[PDB]
Amino acid sequence: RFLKVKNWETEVVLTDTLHLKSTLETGCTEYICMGSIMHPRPEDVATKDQLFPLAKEFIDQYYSSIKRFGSKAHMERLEEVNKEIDTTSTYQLKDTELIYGAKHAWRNASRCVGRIQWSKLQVFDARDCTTAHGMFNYICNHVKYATNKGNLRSAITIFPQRTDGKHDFRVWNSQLIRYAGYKQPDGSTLGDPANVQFTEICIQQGWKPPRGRFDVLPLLLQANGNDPELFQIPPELVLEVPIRHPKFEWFKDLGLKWYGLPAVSNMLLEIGGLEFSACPFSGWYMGTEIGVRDYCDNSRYNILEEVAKKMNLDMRKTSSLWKDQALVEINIAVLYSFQSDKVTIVDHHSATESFIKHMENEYRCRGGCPADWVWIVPPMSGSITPVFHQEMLNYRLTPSFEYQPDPWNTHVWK
Amino acid sequence: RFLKVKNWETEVVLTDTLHLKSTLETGCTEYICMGSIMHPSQHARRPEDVATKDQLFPLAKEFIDQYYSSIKRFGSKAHMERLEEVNKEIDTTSTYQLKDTELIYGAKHAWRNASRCVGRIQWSKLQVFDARDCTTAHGMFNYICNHVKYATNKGNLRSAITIFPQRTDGKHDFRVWNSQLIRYAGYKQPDGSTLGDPANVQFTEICIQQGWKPPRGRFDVLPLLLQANGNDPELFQIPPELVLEVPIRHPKFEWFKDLGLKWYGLPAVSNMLLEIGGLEFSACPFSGWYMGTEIGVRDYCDNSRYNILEEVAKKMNLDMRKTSSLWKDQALVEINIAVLYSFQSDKVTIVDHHSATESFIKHMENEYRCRGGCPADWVWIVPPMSGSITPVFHQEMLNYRLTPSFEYQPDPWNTHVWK
Ligand code: HEM
Ligand code: HEM
Ligand SMILES: Cc1cc(N)nc(COc2cc(CCN3CCCCC3)cc(F)c2F)c1
Ligand SMILES: Cc1cc(N)nc(COc2cc(CCN3CCCCC3)cc(F)c2F)c1
Ligand SMILES: C[C@H](O)[C@H](O)[C@H]1CNc2nc(N)[nH]c(=O)c2N1
Ligand SMILES: C[C@H](O)[C@H](O)[C@H]1CNc2nc(N)[nH]c(=O)c2N1
Ligand SMILES: [Zn+2]
Repeated sequence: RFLKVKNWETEVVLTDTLHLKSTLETGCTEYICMGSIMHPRPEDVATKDQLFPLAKEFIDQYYSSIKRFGSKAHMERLEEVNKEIDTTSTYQLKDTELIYGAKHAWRNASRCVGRIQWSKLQVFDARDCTTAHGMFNYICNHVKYATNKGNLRSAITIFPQRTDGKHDFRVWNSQLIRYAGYKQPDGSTLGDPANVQFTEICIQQGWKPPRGRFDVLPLLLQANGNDPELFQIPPELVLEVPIRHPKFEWFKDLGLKWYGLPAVSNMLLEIGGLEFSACPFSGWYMGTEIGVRDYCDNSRYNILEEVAKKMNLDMRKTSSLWKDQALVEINIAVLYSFQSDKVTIVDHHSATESFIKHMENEYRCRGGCPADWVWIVPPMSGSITPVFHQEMLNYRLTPSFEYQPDPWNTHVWK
Repeated sequence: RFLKVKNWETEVVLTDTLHLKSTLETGCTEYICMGSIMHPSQHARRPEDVATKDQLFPLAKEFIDQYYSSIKRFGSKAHMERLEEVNKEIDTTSTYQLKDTELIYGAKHAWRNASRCVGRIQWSKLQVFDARDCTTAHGMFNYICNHVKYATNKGNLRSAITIFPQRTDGKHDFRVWNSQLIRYAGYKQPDGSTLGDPANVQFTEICIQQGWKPPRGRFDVLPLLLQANGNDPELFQIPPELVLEVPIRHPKFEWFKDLGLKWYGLPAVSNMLLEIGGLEFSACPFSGWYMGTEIGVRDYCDNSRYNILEEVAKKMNLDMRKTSSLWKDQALVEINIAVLYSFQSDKVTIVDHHSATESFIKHMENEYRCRGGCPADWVWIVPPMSGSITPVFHQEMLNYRLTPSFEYQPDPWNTHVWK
């Protein structure tokens, strides 16, 4: 009936009652914890009888949020949803419900350290969209609004929900802005090695690649289950930041840059049992996402050895900590570069601090805050951020952002 | 059914069947995960005090069965007699006694099963000091000193455990009251601040309240507070020649040595409970050698520990106005370089987090290859700095609770009735 979490740095103890409202699996069992597993069918669309309680729980939740639970408006809405689920095997969210649902899917996203901002989310209703060109128009507008000349604003564009599973809208891109990766005959990789497969798909589909190190990939948009189509985002809408270092003159000669807008486009938004297979959302970067993961993962841009060399570090023994030392300067560079170009960014320290403040506030007013310590802790300097010392309960509330199969793994080509 | 773990850096998938042998709850359910909770579960294997026969024997049968299975017996004459020997023993003493071999097996396998330990690749290479004949705090001291001396081994550290007599009724517990054998005092200053190690302030007070004369410095090795057969604990001063200490200097910053910092060489956990076939060894100090990040990240930089980042940052001439300068991160690296360089130049065994995590991946491979799995706690295995540039960050881990094991136990001062 109650669970406690303790910060071992401050001794503060919070009491989680919200986890009683979770209803879906974590992957853990009573005797094995799967807390570090990253991911614990198209005929799988909810039956009528499956949708009824899921819609009821979400509509109940929504009217409780606006302090209208039990109200005549609550009861009629509840009756109105059941009518559509009966007549049409599905139902349609009102705009208020869509906005509440999208905001609460972010709020419920246990892996996201940025949720102190959840209620500040621009929701673009794109459920009238019917074609890939239309999705392109919507996404360009998303990108322009969110980028806001460097003063980033978080935003989500919601395309039509799933119907039979055979007419899904999908952004085939995993993020809206990503650099291409190209494998060379000699086995080396040009660009972002994470996107080699997606770059091949685009190339095959008709895209003519510049074959450079920072080619923004084209959108690959699927509307209504049709074949996906290519669109080049207009380059004046892709805000980019050249990476220089405040102290090392040579750093700019690495020729590094990154894009300013992090925009996840491969995830599924589930509101009231409705599934929105195409719902790109964006915010602004934490420095480590670029500085530690994008640049320093061995499977990614892999510049640690490049950087440590320019730093004249001893790289024969790990215990010199050359990797660690070089990782810090890259992450300084990334933050300095964004900040100098007045492009919104947040360092892992400010971000984790904000999240602790946000978590404590969510325990006060909501009864808890599901959190994935494996994801919340930044990928460098973990214990010197306050979330490291923070105990966290992980559970799945709905509305939620979910993962879904890659479109090419399931699409049936026309 | 049969669970898979993947390593996202290498795409290696391992298949875990060992988890089927798990005994105790993790704290998790299908609906809530507790993987970041430090003490998620109070599920023990036996009740409060001295157990009935139906409580202790099935645990004993299980461990004996496991140990005789381990050595290609099971059902052999020795195994069946051992079952009867243990049964009669519980019948007549409400407990039983481990053979020396079963004791060594159990201590090694508790370390092998320690889901939070990144250093388990050495698990089978553990020196077990049977001290089950001990009877007094003076005895406990003798044993602990021999442990420290053997384990320290003039810098070439060696893994050891020293196993004092098991719990009987709960009144006559043996306990090392120190959480680790070698820790620095912590002193509550008049002006609100803290000198020394702030984590140890309370234990330091117990020691002073027990008659210890504090030198009142920043690196005052604490005395031992040893409790034998439930009696009042007794202070003992570890002879300093036995406490190997490394002065921290830096290979480039010559000003670093002037920070006046040192650490001890021997990490030696002395407050855990070793659990084997229902038997509880409330005093089982175990030691190995440090991962550098334990001293330089956690012991030195945690806000409620030595907290030397501002000092080292200031000396480095760092923008400390905002977080985005990453001044903490820069100092943190230099500090851990200093720790590693000092231990290596004094030829005191130490491992860096790159080497240690690389080894643990190798250990995982081995364990899945021959044991069908390896329980690991990602939250504890991933080092506290530079997580993602180490192999374990990218390695899915299954956590489950295997016996024999080390367990946490209450701090004896919360429980002990003085006399
Ligand atoms: C506004 C600033 C934001 C910041 C600084 C931020 C920060 C982060 C970071 C660092 C991660 C881990 C990313 C990774 O390691 O791949 C993450 C994950 C995530 N964020 Fe946020 N985020 C922000 C906004 C948002 C928004 C606007 C949404 C949705 C409306 C959102 C939903 C999520 C989700 C669902 C995840 C988990 C992804 C997964 O499960 O794989 N975030 N965030
Ligand atoms: C030989 C070198 C060893 C290394 C490098 C090593 C490394 C580590 C580290 C870094 C931790 C986490 C430390 C912390 O943040 O508190 C840990 C935990 C642990 N280790 Fe090992 N260890 C070693 C030896 C041993 C031995 C010999 C044993 C038992 C005989 C052992 C049993 C454990 C246990 C039970 C934990 C969990 C502690 C807790 O829950 O608080 N380790 N180890
Ligand atoms: C809204 C939002 C804000 C933020 N600050 N961050 C995110 C997550 O953003 C990205 C994450 C990645 C890598 C995704 N990662 C790959 C390995 C497997 C796990 C997922 C690439 C990108 F382009 C991203 F924008 C989302
Ligand atoms: C055998 C062994 C080897 C090794 N390499 N490391 C360890 C861990 O030993 C220590 C651990 C701590 C901190 C314990 N921690 C405090 C915060 C709350 C959680 C528990 C302090 C020390 F002095 C230690 F020696 C043990
Ligand atoms: C909240 C969290 O469980 C706590 O701070 C943990 C995190 N991981 C850890 N990992 C190790 N190795 N040692 C620790 O003390 C901790 N502390
Ligand atoms: C296996 C492990 O869960 C995996 O490497 C996780 C660890 N934590 C992470 N945390 C974040 N923020 N992003 C990630 O991609 C990962 N990867
Ligand atoms: Zn779990």
